[PDB]
Amino acid sequence: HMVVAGIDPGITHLGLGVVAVKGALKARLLHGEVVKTSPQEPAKERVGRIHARVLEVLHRFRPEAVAVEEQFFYRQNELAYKVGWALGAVLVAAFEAGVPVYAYGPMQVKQALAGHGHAAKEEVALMVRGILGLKEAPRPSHLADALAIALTHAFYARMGTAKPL
Amino acid sequence: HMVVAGIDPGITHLGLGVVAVELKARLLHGEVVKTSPQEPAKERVGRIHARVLEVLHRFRPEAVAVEEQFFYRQNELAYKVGWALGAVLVAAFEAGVPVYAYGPMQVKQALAGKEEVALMVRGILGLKEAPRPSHLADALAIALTHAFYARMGTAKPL
DNA sequence: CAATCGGCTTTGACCTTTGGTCAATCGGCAGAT
DNA sequence: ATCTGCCGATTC
DNA sequence: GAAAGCCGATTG
Ligand SMILES: [Cl-]
Ligand code: NA
Repeated sequence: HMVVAGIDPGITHLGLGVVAVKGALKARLLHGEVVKTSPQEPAKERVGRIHARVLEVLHRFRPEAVAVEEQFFYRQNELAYKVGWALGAVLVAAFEAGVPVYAYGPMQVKQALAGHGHAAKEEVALMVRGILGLKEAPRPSHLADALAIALTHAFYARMGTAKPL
Repeated sequence: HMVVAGIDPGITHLGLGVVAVELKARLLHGEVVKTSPQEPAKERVGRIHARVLEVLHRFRPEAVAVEEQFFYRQNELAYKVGWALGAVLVAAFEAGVPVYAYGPMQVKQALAGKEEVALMVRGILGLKEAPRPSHLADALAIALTHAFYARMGTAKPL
């Protein structure tokens, strides 16, 4: 039985999910959340709330690990910058919590969750509803990913191949 | 007396300087924060946030000004600079100081018609030698660049 | 309010009836004072 | 220790 | 040659 938080990082919508797992991938959704900020706030405050929110959730659920998604490529560099900001407030927060951080990328999730190298966006989210025993598929997109990441971290942790940051 | 913190953001060397102002001004504190890839990323960003926060509590500045490049020939770079930036803003948020951002264009041309500016800061403050490392002179350019535009009401908040 | 949508994907200086080129970023590592 | 240097830039 | 996320503006 282990508690993983999963984060799909981004400055506009930040996916936040806590789950709980030992035999096959069977886990139970503890918390789900999407942090939203608008380009109307001073950046200090957009990333200021991101940090507060993750801290509350890390204190409340005392997980064993944070897992974040890491995109292998951003089309323009101001995207990578700002997604970078939000990972910063996350990193600071996991440091204040002493929770250790692991990052996986968009193909390690596919390889773990659907068992295939290239699953469909529909092919993973179904594998998530199953690992979680959930009525409907979880929404929005960014929260679906966040839960996928948390489960992908648990998959590779069961094989002792986890990727710290 | 306008006291203004300047930052050259970066995950490996992060320039941090504080400056008070009366058409010129004096130096209050300087340091480069250093962190190494042998550290867990949570600890590198950790220290950067811890250390910026302390400076802001001490000197209670009226503005943090950070530099902001627009070119990065690779994404992995702009990503990690963002980490270190993010740690800053989290701290600026806690400290409650407003953040302002200037690009190298409005720093070069806010002070000198390349190295022509990096020497001017030795003057606009008053120093035997120009400052080292590079990253600290950058940090100090920025704090001045802000206070300059702060007097022309074209301060650009982030 | 809260969600859905489509467009955008570095910027600037220089010279080269005319749109061409070119350069800047910084993080990891290795080796020396 | 603290600095100076050169090299390399997305993955399937 | 594909890959994603930010922003600004539009609805119900
Ligand atoms: Cl979303
Ligand atoms: Na601000």
